[PDB]
Amino acid sequence: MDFAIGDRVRLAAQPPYLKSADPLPMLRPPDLLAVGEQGTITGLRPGGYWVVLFDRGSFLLDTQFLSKVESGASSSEG
Repeated sequence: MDFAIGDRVRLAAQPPYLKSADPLPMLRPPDLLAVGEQGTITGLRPGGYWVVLFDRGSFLLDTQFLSKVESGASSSEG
């Protein structure tokens, strides 16, 4: 390993509604990630949510797709 997570977050088709309800204040800012794809995920294990830490910083998200590999193959390269 290296990042210690076993689950890396990345892009995978624009998110439907990202936010699950009303967690973080980031619902739809004038400048979202759109570049912070590659990131680390450390959710569920501790509680039952999902956290993606990328260049941009770190925001809440769901197992959907955007910023959360999971699918094991959700990308189109550069």
